[PDB]
Amino acid sequence: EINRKQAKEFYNSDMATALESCQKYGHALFMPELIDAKILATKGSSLLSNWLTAPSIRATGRTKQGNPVVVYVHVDNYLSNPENIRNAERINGAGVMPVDEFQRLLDLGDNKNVFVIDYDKLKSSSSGVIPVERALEHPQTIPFIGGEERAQRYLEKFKQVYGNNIGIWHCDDLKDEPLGRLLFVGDYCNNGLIGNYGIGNYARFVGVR
Ligand SMILES: [Mg+2]
Ligand SMILES: [Mg+2]
Repeated sequence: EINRKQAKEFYNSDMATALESCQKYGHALFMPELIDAKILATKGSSLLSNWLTAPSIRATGRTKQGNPVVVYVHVDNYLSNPENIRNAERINGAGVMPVDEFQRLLDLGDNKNVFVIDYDKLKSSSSGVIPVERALEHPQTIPFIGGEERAQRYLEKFKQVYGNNIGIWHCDDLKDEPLGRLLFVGDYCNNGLIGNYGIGNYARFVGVR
């Protein structure tokens, strides 16, 4: 398994330990490259049969003007540092982030590396399995995966590998603090785009050297 360079997978029941191993080796792929890597992979690959974790996050908080928003982050952030995964406060599984950090990510909102979307828009959307047909119009799909092209790309692969219904999952993380969760992409068992999973526990990263 090489992704142009040598690529090892990094599992642990302690997320911080897994990420730390991954970062000692090389660097962990964020969700866009994680997704692509799967698209490049052929039937039989552990990339297709194991669920996977990315240091990408889904964060919920307030803009300076105090509007609730959800942002999907595919760059280095507070929760892609293992020491923070260990030590930050957790509220229903989500890690607490500094207001400064959440606002720094808000300002990086292009629609390419960081996607900001409206809280009510996600909260009114489904959390669960839906036909691939309806996937792309779901508020999570495109920011989650990182681009409309890439998302339609993966949905293609998805129909071929996992089938005709996809899991798009999320929960309500609007609380008195900014809250982040690392993103998971499922397998045959755990199906789809998983953004309601708690931090600190099971994780499987992909590192490249
Ligand atoms: Mg632990
Ligand atoms: Mg805080």
